[PDB]
Order: sequence, then structure tokens, then C-alpha cells
Amino acid sequence: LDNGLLQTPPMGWLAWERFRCNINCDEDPKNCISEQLFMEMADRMAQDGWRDMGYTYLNIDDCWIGGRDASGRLMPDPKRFPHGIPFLADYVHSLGLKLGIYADMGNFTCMGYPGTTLDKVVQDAQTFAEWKVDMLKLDGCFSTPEERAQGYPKMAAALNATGRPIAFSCSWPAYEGGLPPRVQYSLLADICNLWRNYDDIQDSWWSVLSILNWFVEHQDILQPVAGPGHWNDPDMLLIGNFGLSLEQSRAQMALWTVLAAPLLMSTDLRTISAQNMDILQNPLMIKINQDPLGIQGRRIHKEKSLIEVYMRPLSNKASALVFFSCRTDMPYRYHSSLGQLNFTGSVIYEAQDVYSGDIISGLRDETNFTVIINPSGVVMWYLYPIK
Amino acid sequence: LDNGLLQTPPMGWLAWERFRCNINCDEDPKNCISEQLFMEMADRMAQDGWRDMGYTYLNIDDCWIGGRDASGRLMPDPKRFPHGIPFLADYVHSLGLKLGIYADMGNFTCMGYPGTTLDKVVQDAQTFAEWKVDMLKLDGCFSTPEERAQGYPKMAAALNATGRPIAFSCSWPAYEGGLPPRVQYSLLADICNLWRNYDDIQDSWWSVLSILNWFVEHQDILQPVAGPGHWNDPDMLLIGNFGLSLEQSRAQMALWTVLAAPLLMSTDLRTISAQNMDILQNPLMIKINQDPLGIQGRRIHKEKSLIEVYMRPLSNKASALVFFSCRTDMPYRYHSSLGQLNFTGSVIYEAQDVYSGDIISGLRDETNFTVIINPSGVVMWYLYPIK
Ligand SMILES: *[C@@H]1O[C@H](CO)[C@@H](O[C@@H]2O[C@H](CO)[C@@H](O[C@@H]3O[C@H](CO[C@H]4O[C@H](CO)[C@@H](O)[C@H](O)[C@@H]4O)[C@@H](O)[C@H](O[C@H]4O[C@H](CO)[C@@H](O)[C@H](O)[C@@H]4O)[C@@H]3O)[C@H](O)[C@H]2NC(C)=O)[C@H](O)[C@H]1NC(C)=O
Ligand SMILES: *[C@@H]1O[C@H](CO)[C@@H](O[C@@H]2O[C@H](CO)[C@@H](O[C@@H]3O[C@H](CO[C@H]4O[C@H](CO)[C@@H](O)[C@H](O)[C@@H]4O)[C@@H](O)[C@H](O[C@H]4O[C@H](CO)[C@@H](O)[C@H](O)[C@@H]4O)[C@@H]3O)[C@H](O)[C@H]2NC(C)=O)[C@H](O)[C@H]1NC(C)=O
Ligand SMILES: *[C@@H]1O[C@H](CO[C@@H]2O[C@@H](C)[C@@H](O)[C@@H](O)[C@@H]2O)[C@@H](O[C@@H]2O[C@H](CO)[C@@H](O[C@@H]3O[C@H](CO)[C@@H](O)[C@H](O)[C@@H]3O)[C@H](O)[C@H]2NC(C)=O)[C@H](O)[C@H]1NC(C)=O
Ligand SMILES: *[C@@H]1O[C@H](CO[C@@H]2O[C@@H](C)[C@@H](O)[C@@H](O)[C@@H]2O)[C@@H](O[C@@H]2O[C@H](CO)[C@@H](O)[C@H](O)[C@H]2NC(C)=O)[C@H](O)[C@H]1NC(C)=O
Ligand SMILES: *[C@@H]1O[C@H](CO)[C@@H](O)[C@H](O)[C@H]1NC(C)=O
Ligand SMILES: *[C@@H]1O[C@H](CO)[C@@H](O)[C@H](O)[C@H]1NC(C)=O
Repeated sequence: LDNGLLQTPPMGWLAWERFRCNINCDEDPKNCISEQLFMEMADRMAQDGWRDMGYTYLNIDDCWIGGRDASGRLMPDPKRFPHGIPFLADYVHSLGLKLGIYADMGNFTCMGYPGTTLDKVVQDAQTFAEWKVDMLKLDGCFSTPEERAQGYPKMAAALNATGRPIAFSCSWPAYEGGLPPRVQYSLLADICNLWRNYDDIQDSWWSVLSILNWFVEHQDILQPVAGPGHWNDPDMLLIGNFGLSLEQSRAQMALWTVLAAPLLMSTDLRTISAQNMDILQNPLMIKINQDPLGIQGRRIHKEKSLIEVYMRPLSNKASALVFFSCRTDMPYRYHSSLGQLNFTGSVIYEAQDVYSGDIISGLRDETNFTVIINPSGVVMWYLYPIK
Repeated sequence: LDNGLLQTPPMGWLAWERFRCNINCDEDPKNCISEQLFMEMADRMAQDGWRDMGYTYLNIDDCWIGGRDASGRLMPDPKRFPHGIPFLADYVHSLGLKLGIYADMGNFTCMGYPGTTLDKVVQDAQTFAEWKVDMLKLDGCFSTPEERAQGYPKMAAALNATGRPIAFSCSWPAYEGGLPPRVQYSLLADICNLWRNYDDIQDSWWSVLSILNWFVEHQDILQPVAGPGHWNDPDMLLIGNFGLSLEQSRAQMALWTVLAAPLLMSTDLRTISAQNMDILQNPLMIKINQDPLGIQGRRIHKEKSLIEVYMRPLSNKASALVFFSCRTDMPYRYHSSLGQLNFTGSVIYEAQDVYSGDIISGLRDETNFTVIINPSGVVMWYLYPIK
């Protein structure tokens, strides 16, 4: 979408994965979807290094809506959001952060809350802009294909007409199978800043692998359409939650990074471990994810040893390499060379291990190297020519 | 098997899952299958509380064999086991531990090492006894159904004839689909101390789940056949390795415990985290696993919320309850009562949470209670009448 926004993938926090549709504030006041929850997460982002590292969006998902007023104007739940959305937008802005909100192109949101039907698209966009929202996620539950085909372009135009820059996240392709001929990616790039291609992520390694598999099976289609202002969205990071081991956590981070994915956390920032914080706030990882060229990476190799190699092209002739083990036995000594990974001749390279910080220098194409990769884990290199 | 052994499930350490068939001692001397590996693990077991907590077996798996001498007698790899197996057994015995070894009923072991064919069964049994081995795992790769039908009882007879008590672990049923009529569990109980019913475990939550689902699907057949001296074996514990998150590690421990499974670790005891050690050395968990009645537990409840309830009967009118979440979203508040879990009478109960140590008093059958269960995780209770 040509609105000047998201020239690099968006970084932030989204409520959905970790907190879902928890509306029981009586029994569970700390974890229910509420004004308090968002202010508390905002405080953590401001104070715990998140904002400073580039995590700027604080995004509301489903289950925020209370109803519509006599003018059809959208309202938050008055008990869970007593001060209203402008209050929250203003609070978040006061901390140098941006606020994301959620609507559904259809009769109801996926959780059954008031939907943004075709006749409400313009009014809701205007309401969101008036509230000083900075991003919109538009789901597409409880709608027909033709309603979505009209509704998503209609919303992009309505957001534009408000005059406020609002990043536009579209779940549109996910409801249509995410692939041609039903999904037109040139159209999508014109109307959206990012799009959810595929299934909701769940808190499991199986879920991460099914998403990765789908993106890799279809990378010839998906890879070229990603770029500044228009990203593929494989869904939220699971780092900090319950389903992923340490190796798996480091793996999702590295792989989302090579895919030029949004880095949208969804985890309790109040209790996040140092180890998980260290993954998400890795400066070189973020640098790679936020590379100005915005070229989505690809899987370039798959061995019978079940080691996969991903490569992302970066600025200044640099590259990112992810050595990924789909083995489920033990650490594996992966033997390779840059020549075997289709790198250009005569150039001498140097690599920094993204997780360990170690530097491997004087690598020619013919130079044999070994990387030790743990099961369901990665080794990641930031690779550059040296003179 | 009526050999006086394993009146409770065996507890110890097995090399396979974590260290596999790593024989490259030149490049990897600290992790290869060698006498050093086993000696170092023995030290850890003696010094780090493992033995004192009941972890007594230190078991060699595949890839130990060098060959057979001129008389057909098995010999360990001379380079990797320079002092020989008697020496290792002596070392292990001096630390108050027991030595397990590995053989295959067929032409070769699964990794292609010299097999214990039918004409070698007796000689190999005598060799193991002479070495002062305490346990034998007998794999069934590279054999026919008829050879296994002959060989497994042949080995049991051979072991008995040596006069040395040797715990006998049989992989026989796993090669036959693990079910009647192909598997005769009455015979297995008479000839083996434990048997691998099903697929090899791998370092993933998916692997744990597939084993659990197979054991639950067929629990009507499998639950009754387990007891003192003869156990179902759903394979090694993954705790301390790469594939399981914290919640998942706690889940496998609790679930293997209610199933009266062997507690056979397979992990690097030299680098194991305090957090993982705390799981495996939980005193109440071990007490429950090692309950004298040896009654295998069952899944008693399954709900649409994807919460499952397991129950194991214990000595002194006590029970173990495992509340298990197959959810992949967020913590779940599970509401129940002992009455809904088929507890009858006017007995008043008290429960101890096995992981937190918290005590819940005044539980009558009608009493409503709530437990908070994390995704792919458990809450475990030790439940008992109070008077
Ligand atoms: C509502 O929708 C409108 C129309 O879609 C948006 O307006 C566009 O905004 C974008 C982003 O700000 C503009 O793109 C930028 O244009 C700059 C100048 O272009 C001029 O010249 C061209 C002809 O060559 C004209 O088409 C145009 O009208 C301008 O007069 C460029 O310099 C910018 O370059 C950027 O990208 C290059 C290469 O990728 C980089 O090297 C640069 O560093 C730089 O980042 C950029 O392309 C676009 O021109 C606007 N279009 C129109 C018709 O006005 C609104 O932003 C949007 N409003 C809201 C609120 O969402
Ligand atoms: C080769 O195979 C034979 C079986 O064919 C094995 O022999 C069995 O060995 C076990 C274990 O040593 C014996 O079980 C033990 O029996 C002891 C005495 O029981 C006798 O008396 C009763 C009378 O009712 C007879 O029925 C029975 O046949 C015996 O003659 C008990 O003292 C033992 O009790 C143990 O457990 C209790 C817990 O309940 C503890 O309190 C005790 O301390 C003790 O540990 C035990 O039950 C069994 O009797 C033998 N069977 C036969 C038919 O002889 C060989 O062991 C095996 N050889 C090898 C090397 O593998
Ligand atoms: C999106 O929502 C519209 C608007 O209807 C509203 O939402 C519905 C879920 C109901 O709660 C309505 O009370 C409410 O006004 C839906 O259009 C309407 O759907 C209803 C119910 O399906 C239709 O009524 C039915 O008519 C048929 C045929 O005569 C009867 O068999 C049924 O017994 C029932 O009376 C109604 O005609 C229709 N209205 C219009 C103007 O089209 C729409 O279905 C829904 N779309 C999707 C894709 O979810
Ligand atoms: C276990 O091994 C026996 C022994 O034969 C060996 O394997 C043969 C395939 C061949 O490589 C010989 O040099 C080895 O000595 C197998 O029994 C043989 O099976 C083959 C069928 O492939 C048959 O032609 C021979 O008559 C058999 N030999 C004898 C003397 O019995 C047996 O098949 C192997 N079992 C399994 C299931 O792997
Ligand atoms: C890399 O190692 C291989 C052995 O697998 C060897 O054949 C080859 O010569 C080495 N590459 C070079 C040119 O250094
Ligand atoms: C237990 O809770 C249910 C509601 O979940 C209620 O209907 C029932 O009366 C309660 N029983 C007792 C003994 O409090």
C-alpha cells in the first residue's frame, strides 16, 4: 500500500495469541482484554527496551467492541475500556508508541462482536482516524468472497480519505486459500501494507512448522510480492509463551526474520524471561529483519539429513543464512561451503553468528565449514564480503 | 517376568535418545558412545542425587559392539571401550548402580552391528552374565516374525539359566503392531520385565503426543497387563533435551508417572539445568511412579475444552490425578469436582499439587474446584482421604 508506511516490516505487540478473547475481568482482572492490560503492556514496551529496539506498535485484537451508538458509531466495551479508545491512543502516543485496532469485514468479528459491514466501512475508518489509531487489522469472518472483494479496497480508500496515515493489515487472502487464482497478489500489494496468507498460529511447534511448510511450498509465488510497504504475514511470534522450547523459540525468530515477516510479539511482557527477551531484542536479528531492501528470503537447500538452508539478500552485498534442523535426534554437524550454497566466486566473506556473536572470517567459496545445529533449532549467520 | 526384579518400574538412564549412534570419538570425544561417556554419567548419577532418588540403571544401547572373537563371543569396540565391559560393570557397581546392555534378536542390530541370532542367544546371555550385566534390552531389527516368536522366549530361558538376575526389556511387541491377536500379552508378561509396545520416541512434543494417543486408544487392552515385574514401556523421557518446552517436560513426567512407565532418562546429565533436574527428582512424583501396587493409570475423562483427566490408583487408598491441557492458546481454568471424576462415598479428601507442593483440603465429592492448566501442560494432584 502506497501510504509511505511500513517501509520495513512492522514490529510490536498484538494481544490475540496470548490473551485471546478473555473477557472475565471479575475473575481474571490481570489477563482479561481491558484498558488496564494495554496500558500495562505499553508501560513495559516503554520501560523494558522494546520501543528502543524498534517494537513500536501496541495492537488491540478481537473482543474489544461493546456495540454501536445511536449514530451507528463503534464503541468499546464500557466496563473493560472505561476511558475509551482516544484515552488509550493518547497514552500510547505519550510513550512514543503507536496503537493498532481491530475490525472485521463482515457481519461479526470472528468472536461474534459487532462487524464492520459494507455500509459501516467508511464510518468505522473515520472513527478510527478520529481516535488517532495508527494501524488496523481487518479480519474477514462472517462475510462472502464478494463482500471481501468490495470491502478490503473500500476500507483502504476510506482510511486514505481520513488523511491520517494508518497501517493496513488484511486477513483477506487467508479466507480464499492464500493462493492464485483466487488470490491476486498484485492487487493485495496495492491495497494492504501486510496480509495474513494462511492459518492462525497456535502455541505449538507443529503450528510453526505447518506455517513454514506452507510458505516454503509456495515461495516461488510469495517471495517476489513482499517488499517495502507490502509484506507477507505468517502471523505472531510465540516467543515467551508455553509451546516452544528454547531451540524452537530461536528458530521462529530467525526464520520469521529471513522471511521478512512482521515481528509481532504476543506474550506477557510483565513476566517474560531474560532468555526470551534476549531472543526478541537481538540487535543484529532486528537489523536483518529491518533491512531497507525488504527482500523476502527463500529456502535454498534441503538435505536428506533434514538440514534446510534459508538465505535472505540484504543491503551492502550482505546476506543472512539460516541453517535449520528438522531432525529430532541430537545436535548435527552440518558440513558445507559457500560455493555449495551458490555464492559468487573470488569474493572473500566474513560471518557473524547472530546468536553467539562469534565471527568466522576469511571464507572463500571453496572453504569448508561446519555448523553444529540442535534438533528443531537453527544456526544463523550474517554474511558480508571483506576487502 | 517372575525373576524378582522390577517390582516397581525401572528408573535410570539410557544412552539412545540423546547420544544415538555417535561413534566419532576423534571429533566428538565428549559425546560419542564410549566407556568415558558411561563412566561420566555414572559419576553424575552417584554425585547429583540421581541414584539416591532411585535412578539406578545405567544402560548401554546400540553401537557398542566391536565384533565377535574367534570363539563367537561378543566384544565391545576396543577403541571406544578399551578397558572392556567387566571393568565398566565393576565401576558402575562400585557407585551403587546397575549396568544395562543392548542386543538385537536378528542378523544385525538396528544400526547394523553384530546381531544376536538364534544360535548366539545362549552364548550372548552367558557372556552378559559373566560380565555382571544387570539389564538387557533386546531389539528386533533384521529378523522375521517366526525368529522373534522363537528368540524372545529363547533369551528369557537363556538369561534364567545363567543364574544371574538380569532385567529383561523386550522390543518384541513393537514389531508386531503392539496389539492382539498378533501380540500375546499374557506370554510377554511371563517372559519380560518390560516391553516396548510402540514407536521409538523422538525429541518432539508431536512424538510424545502420538505415543500418548496410542496408549490411550488401546488402554482397555494395555492397562490390565501392567504390574510388578512386568511393565508397558512407552519409551524414554525427553526431559533435559531440545524438543520439549518447560510445560511439555512437566507433562511427560506426570503422564509417564500415571501410566506406571519406566523412568528412563536419556539426556546429558553433565549439563542438565536445575529446572529440568527438579522435574526428574521430584520426590512425590517418584513415590507415585514407584507405588508398590504397580497399577497402571488410565485416562478417565476427555472434554470438548480439550482438557483430559488421567487417574492412577495408589497404595493406602490414595490416587494420582493429572489434568492435561491439549489446548494451544492460553492458561485454562478447569472447573470440576471429585464426584464428576467418578469418586464415590462420603470420603473427604485432601490433595497435594505435585509440582507446586500446595495443599488443597476439604475436598468432598460435591466440592467444586478449579485448576489452572497451561497449554500442552499439566496440573498434578496426589489425592488421599483425611481422617
Ligand atoms: C493516500 O493515497 C495517496 C495516493 O496513493 C498517497 O500519496 C502517495 O504517497 C506516497 C508515499 O508518501 C508517495 O510516494 C512518494 O513519492 C515521492 C515523490 O514522487 C513525486 O513524483 C512522482 C513522479 O515520479 C509523482 O507520482 C508524485 O505525485 C510526486 O510528485 C517519492 O520521492 C518517494 O520516493 C520514495 O521511494 C523511493 C524508491 O522506492 C526512495 O528512493 C525514496 O527514498 C522515497 O522513500 C515516494 O515514492 C506518492 O507520490 C503519493 N501519491 C500521490 C498520488 O500523491 C497518500 O500518502 C495516502 N494518504 C494517506 C493518509 O494514507
Ligand atoms: C528362573 O525362573 C524362575 C521361575 O520359573 C525364578 O524363580 C522365581 O524367583 C522369584 C524371585 O526370587 C520367586 O519369588 C519369590 O518367592 C519367595 C518365596 O515364595 C515361595 O513360597 C511360596 C508359598 O506361597 C510359593 O508360592 C513360591 O513358589 C516360593 O516357593 C518370596 O520370599 C519372594 O518375595 C519377595 O517379595 C516380597 C514382596 O511381596 C518381599 O517382601 C520379599 O522380601 C521378597 O523380595 C518372591 O515372591 C519365585 O518363587 C520363583 N518361582 C519359582 C517357581 O521358583 C528364578 O528367579 C529365575 N532365575 C533367574 C536367575 O532369572
Ligand atoms: C449478514 O447479516 C445479514 C443481516 O441480517 C442480520 O444478521 C442475521 C444473522 C440475523 O440475525 C438477522 O436478524 C439480522 O438482520 C444477513 O442477511 C439476512 O439473513 C437472515 C438470516 O439468515 C435472513 O432471514 C432469513 O430468510 C430466509 C429466506 O426467507 C428464511 O429461510 C430464514 O428463516 C430467515 O428468515 C434475511 O433474509 C437476510 N436479510 C437480507 C436483507 O438479506 C446475512 O445472511 C449475513 N451474511 C453472512 C454471509 O453471514
Ligand atoms: C538374516 O540373514 C540370513 C542369512 O543370510 C544372509 O543374508 C543373505 C540375504 C545373504 O546376504 C547371505 O550372504 C547372508 O548370509 C538370511 O537368510 C537368507 O535369506 C535369503 C533371502 O534374501 C535366502 O536367499 C537365503 O537362502 C537365506 N540364507 C540362509 C542360509 O538361510 C535372512 O533372510 C536374514 N533375515 C532378515 C529378515 O534380514
Ligand atoms: C572440502 O572437504 C571435502 C571432503 O568432504 C574435500 O573433498 C574438499 O577438497 C574440500 N574443499 C576444498 C576445496 O577445500
Ligand atoms: C458447583 O458449581 C456449579 C456451577 O458451575 C453449581 O451449579 C453447583 O451448585 C455447585 N455445587 C456446589 C456443591 O457448590
